[PDB]
Amino acid sequence: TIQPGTGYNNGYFYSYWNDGHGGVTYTNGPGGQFSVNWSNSGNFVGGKGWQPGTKNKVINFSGSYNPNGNSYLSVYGWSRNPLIEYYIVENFGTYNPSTGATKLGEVTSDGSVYDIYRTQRVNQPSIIGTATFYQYWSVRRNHRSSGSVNTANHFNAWAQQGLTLGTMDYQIVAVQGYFSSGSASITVS
Ligand SMILES: O[C@@H]1[C@@H](O)[C@H](O[C@@H]2CO[C@@H](O[C@@H]3CO[C@@H](O[C@@H]4CO[C@@H](O[C@@H]5CO[C@@H](O[C@@H]6CO[C@@H](O)[C@H](O)[C@H]6O)[C@H](O)[C@H]5O)[C@H](O)[C@H]4O)[C@H](O)[C@H]3O)[C@H](O)[C@H]2O)OC[C@H]1O
Repeated sequence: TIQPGTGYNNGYFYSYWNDGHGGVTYTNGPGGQFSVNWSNSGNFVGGKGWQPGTKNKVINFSGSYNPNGNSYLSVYGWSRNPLIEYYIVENFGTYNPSTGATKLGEVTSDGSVYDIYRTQRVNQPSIIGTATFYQYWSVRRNHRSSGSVNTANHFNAWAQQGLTLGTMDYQIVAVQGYFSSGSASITVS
Protein backbone atom coordinates (compact mmCIF):
# COMPACT_ATOMS: atom_id res chain seq x y z
CA THR A 1 0.00 0.00 0.00
CA ILE A 2 1.34 3.43 -1.02
CA GLN A 3 0.82 7.19 -1.05
CA PRO A 4 -0.16 9.04 -4.23
CA GLY A 5 2.53 9.07 -6.87
CA THR A 6 3.80 7.26 -9.93
CA GLY A 7 6.46 4.67 -10.49
CA TYR A 8 7.24 1.19 -11.70
CA ASN A 9 6.36 -2.08 -10.00
CA ASN A 10 7.05 -5.60 -11.25
CA GLY A 11 7.47 -4.51 -14.87
CA TYR A 12 4.49 -2.15 -15.00
CA PHE A 13 4.06 1.58 -14.66
CA TYR A 14 1.58 2.64 -12.01
CA SER A 15 -0.18 5.87 -11.20
CA TYR A 16 -2.15 6.50 -8.03
CA TRP A 17 -3.66 9.97 -7.69
CA ASN A 18 -6.22 11.39 -5.33
CA ASP A 19 -7.64 14.83 -4.63
CA GLY A 20 -6.32 14.92 -1.07
CA HIS A 21 -9.47 13.49 0.46
CA GLY A 22 -9.05 10.42 2.64
CA GLY A 23 -10.85 7.11 2.40
CA VAL A 24 -8.79 5.36 -0.30
CA THR A 25 -6.24 2.56 -0.05
CA TYR A 26 -4.24 1.63 -3.16
CA THR A 27 -1.94 -1.40 -3.20
CA ASN A 28 0.44 -2.76 -5.82
CA GLY A 29 0.58 -6.53 -6.06
CA PRO A 30 2.74 -9.00 -7.94
CA GLY A 31 3.07 -8.74 -11.70
CA GLY A 32 0.41 -6.55 -13.27
CA GLN A 33 -1.89 -6.66 -10.21
CA PHE A 34 -3.22 -3.80 -8.13
CA SER A 35 -6.13 -3.33 -5.80
CA VAL A 36 -8.09 -0.44 -4.38
CA ASN A 37 -10.48 -0.23 -1.46
CA TRP A 38 -12.36 2.97 -0.77
CA SER A 39 -14.94 4.22 1.68
CA ASN A 40 -16.45 7.69 1.39
CA SER A 41 -13.62 8.81 -0.87
CA GLY A 42 -13.10 11.98 -2.83
CA ASN A 43 -11.93 11.72 -6.44
CA PHE A 44 -9.12 9.24 -7.13
CA VAL A 45 -7.65 7.34 -10.06
CA GLY A 46 -5.22 4.44 -9.76
CA GLY A 47 -3.89 1.52 -11.75
CA LYS A 48 -1.15 -0.21 -13.70
CA GLY A 49 0.06 -0.23 -17.27
CA TRP A 50 2.66 1.53 -19.36
CA GLN A 51 4.64 4.75 -19.67
CA PRO A 52 4.37 5.78 -22.41
CA GLY A 53 1.35 4.09 -23.88
CA THR A 54 1.02 3.35 -27.56
CA LYS A 55 -1.68 3.86 -30.17
CA ASN A 56 -1.81 0.14 -31.03
CA LYS A 57 -1.69 -1.57 -27.64
CA VAL A 58 -3.93 -4.53 -26.90
CA ILE A 59 -4.59 -4.34 -23.15
CA ASN A 60 -5.79 -7.32 -21.13
CA PHE A 61 -7.45 -7.05 -17.75
CA SER A 62 -9.20 -9.32 -15.29
CA GLY A 63 -10.33 -9.44 -11.70
CA SER A 64 -13.12 -8.11 -9.53
CA TYR A 65 -14.81 -4.74 -9.61
CA ASN A 66 -17.34 -3.94 -6.88
CA PRO A 67 -18.24 -0.26 -6.81
CA ASN A 68 -20.84 1.20 -4.43
CA GLY A 69 -21.67 4.49 -6.12
CA ASN A 70 -19.87 6.58 -8.70
CA SER A 71 -16.87 4.68 -10.07
CA TYR A 72 -15.32 3.71 -13.40
CA LEU A 73 -13.18 0.81 -14.65
CA SER A 74 -11.35 1.94 -17.79
CA VAL A 75 -8.38 1.98 -20.02
CA TYR A 76 -7.25 5.47 -19.04
CA GLY A 77 -4.42 7.68 -20.16
CA TRP A 78 -3.08 10.92 -21.48
CA SER A 79 -1.47 12.52 -24.46
CA ARG A 80 0.54 15.74 -24.80
CA ASN A 81 0.32 18.28 -27.68
CA PRO A 82 -2.61 18.06 -27.57
CA LEU A 83 -3.17 17.50 -23.87
CA ILE A 84 -5.98 14.95 -23.69
CA GLU A 85 -7.31 12.77 -20.89
CA TYR A 86 -8.96 9.69 -22.41
CA TYR A 87 -11.11 6.82 -21.25
CA ILE A 88 -12.24 3.52 -22.74
CA VAL A 89 -14.80 2.68 -20.06
CA GLU A 90 -15.43 -1.04 -19.60
CA ASN A 91 -17.65 -0.85 -16.50
CA PHE A 92 -19.02 1.77 -14.11
CA GLY A 93 -21.17 2.13 -10.98
CA THR A 94 -24.18 4.38 -10.51
CA TYR A 95 -23.15 7.21 -12.87
CA ASN A 96 -22.54 7.03 -16.61
CA PRO A 97 -19.59 9.40 -17.17
CA SER A 98 -21.13 10.59 -20.45
CA THR A 99 -24.27 11.93 -18.74
CA GLY A 100 -25.00 15.34 -20.27
CA ALA A 101 -22.21 14.98 -22.83
CA THR A 102 -22.64 15.37 -26.58
CA LYS A 103 -22.31 12.07 -28.43
CA LEU A 104 -20.12 12.07 -31.56
CA GLY A 105 -20.45 8.50 -32.79
CA GLU A 106 -20.03 4.81 -32.08
CA VAL A 107 -17.36 2.14 -32.46
CA THR A 108 -17.57 -1.65 -32.24
CA SER A 109 -14.62 -3.34 -30.56
CA ASP A 110 -13.86 -6.41 -28.46
CA GLY A 111 -17.42 -7.68 -28.42
CA SER A 112 -19.46 -4.52 -27.82
CA VAL A 113 -20.61 -1.25 -29.24
CA TYR A 114 -19.19 1.82 -27.51
CA ASP A 115 -20.61 5.34 -27.60
CA ILE A 116 -18.10 8.14 -28.17
CA TYR A 117 -18.09 11.59 -26.52
CA ARG A 118 -15.90 14.64 -26.01
CA THR A 119 -16.06 16.76 -22.85
CA GLN A 120 -13.92 19.58 -21.47
CA ARG A 121 -12.31 20.01 -18.05
CA VAL A 122 -11.70 23.63 -17.10
CA ASN A 123 -8.88 24.60 -14.73
CA GLN A 124 -8.52 21.08 -13.32
CA PRO A 125 -5.70 18.79 -12.22
CA SER A 126 -3.72 17.11 -14.97
CA ILE A 127 -0.40 15.48 -15.72
CA ILE A 128 1.02 18.98 -16.34
CA GLY A 129 -0.68 20.73 -13.40
CA THR A 130 -3.80 22.86 -13.38
CA ALA A 131 -5.09 23.06 -16.93
CA THR A 132 -8.00 23.17 -19.31
CA PHE A 133 -8.18 20.15 -21.59
CA TYR A 134 -10.51 17.92 -23.55
CA GLN A 135 -11.48 14.42 -22.53
CA TYR A 136 -12.26 11.66 -25.03
CA TRP A 137 -14.62 8.85 -24.02
CA SER A 138 -15.61 5.49 -25.41
CA VAL A 139 -18.29 4.01 -23.13
CA ARG A 140 -18.93 0.28 -23.44
CA ARG A 141 -22.58 -0.72 -23.71
CA ASN A 142 -22.02 -4.26 -22.40
CA HIS A 143 -20.32 -3.83 -19.06
CA ARG A 144 -17.60 -6.25 -18.03
CA SER A 145 -14.74 -6.68 -15.57
CA SER A 146 -12.38 -8.80 -17.67
CA GLY A 147 -11.40 -8.82 -21.32
CA SER A 148 -9.10 -7.28 -23.88
CA VAL A 149 -9.17 -3.78 -25.35
CA ASN A 150 -7.77 -3.07 -28.81
CA THR A 151 -6.99 0.59 -28.14
CA ALA A 152 -6.34 1.33 -31.83
CA ASN A 153 -9.98 0.72 -32.67
CA HIS A 154 -10.99 3.51 -30.31
CA PHE A 155 -8.23 5.88 -31.28
CA ASN A 156 -9.09 5.44 -34.97
CA ALA A 157 -12.81 6.02 -34.35
CA TRP A 158 -12.03 9.15 -32.34
CA ALA A 159 -9.76 10.43 -35.11
CA GLN A 160 -12.61 10.19 -37.63
CA GLN A 161 -14.47 12.76 -35.50
CA GLY A 162 -11.45 15.06 -35.21
CA LEU A 163 -10.63 13.76 -31.74
CA THR A 164 -6.87 13.89 -32.32
CA LEU A 165 -4.39 12.41 -29.87
CA GLY A 166 -0.97 13.82 -29.25
CA THR A 167 2.19 12.04 -28.24
CA MET A 168 1.26 9.43 -25.65
CA ASP A 169 1.97 9.80 -21.96
CA TYR A 170 0.86 7.06 -19.54
CA GLN A 171 -1.72 4.38 -20.32
CA ILE A 172 -3.20 2.22 -17.57
CA VAL A 173 -6.14 0.12 -16.56
CA ALA A 174 -7.59 2.42 -13.92
CA VAL A 175 -10.11 2.19 -11.16
CA GLN A 176 -11.65 5.58 -10.46
CA GLY A 177 -13.98 6.55 -7.63
CA TYR A 178 -15.84 9.83 -7.20
CA PHE A 179 -17.14 10.48 -3.67
CA SER A 180 -18.16 6.86 -3.31
CA SER A 181 -17.15 3.50 -1.83
CA GLY A 182 -16.01 0.23 -3.35
CA SER A 183 -13.51 -2.54 -3.87
CA ALA A 184 -11.54 -3.63 -6.94
CA SER A 185 -8.72 -6.03 -7.66
CA ILE A 186 -7.37 -6.03 -11.20
CA THR A 187 -4.52 -7.71 -13.08
CA VAL A 188 -3.20 -6.08 -16.23
CA SER A 189 -1.12 -7.43 -19.10
O1 LIG B 1 2.15 15.47 -8.80
C1 LIG B 1 1.41 15.70 -10.02
C2 LIG B 1 0.24 14.73 -10.03
O2 LIG B 1 -0.58 15.04 -8.95
C3 LIG B 1 -0.54 14.81 -11.35
O3 LIG B 1 -1.46 13.78 -11.41
C4 LIG B 1 -2.54 13.84 -12.31
C5 LIG B 1 -3.58 14.85 -11.80
O4 LIG B 1 -4.71 14.86 -12.68
C6 LIG B 1 -5.36 13.57 -12.65
O5 LIG B 1 -6.46 13.71 -13.51
C7 LIG B 1 -7.74 13.90 -12.92
C8 LIG B 1 -8.34 12.52 -12.72
O6 LIG B 1 -9.67 12.56 -12.47
C9 LIG B 1 -10.37 13.00 -13.64
O7 LIG B 1 -11.73 12.76 -13.17
C10 LIG B 1 -12.92 13.44 -13.57
C11 LIG B 1 -13.56 13.95 -12.30
O8 LIG B 1 -14.82 14.53 -12.59
C12 LIG B 1 -15.70 13.59 -13.13
O9 LIG B 1 -16.91 14.23 -13.34
C13 LIG B 1 -17.75 14.17 -12.19
C14 LIG B 1 -18.58 12.97 -12.25
O10 LIG B 1 -19.52 12.83 -11.15
C15 LIG B 1 -20.45 13.86 -11.23
O11 LIG B 1 -21.26 13.78 -10.09
C16 LIG B 1 -22.24 12.97 -10.15
C17 LIG B 1 -23.50 13.77 -10.58
O12 LIG B 1 -24.70 12.96 -10.55
C18 LIG B 1 -24.99 12.45 -9.26
O13 LIG B 1 -26.20 11.78 -9.36
C19 LIG B 1 -23.86 11.62 -8.76
O14 LIG B 1 -24.08 11.19 -7.34
C20 LIG B 1 -22.51 12.25 -8.73
O15 LIG B 1 -21.47 11.40 -8.43
C21 LIG B 1 -19.83 15.19 -11.18
O16 LIG B 1 -20.79 16.24 -11.34
C22 LIG B 1 -18.68 15.34 -12.27
O17 LIG B 1 -18.03 16.60 -12.22
C23 LIG B 1 -15.17 13.07 -14.46
O18 LIG B 1 -16.03 12.03 -14.91
C24 LIG B 1 -13.81 12.55 -14.33
O19 LIG B 1 -13.28 12.30 -15.64
C25 LIG B 1 -10.06 14.45 -13.88
O20 LIG B 1 -10.61 14.91 -15.13
C26 LIG B 1 -8.54 14.77 -13.83
O21 LIG B 1 -8.49 16.15 -13.50
C27 LIG B 1 -4.42 12.51 -13.19
O22 LIG B 1 -5.03 11.22 -13.06
C28 LIG B 1 -3.13 12.49 -12.44
O23 LIG B 1 -2.22 11.60 -13.08
O24 LIG B 1 0.40 14.59 -12.41
C29 LIG B 1 1.40 15.64 -12.41
C30 LIG B 1 2.24 15.61 -11.21
O25 LIG B 1 3.18 16.69 -11.30
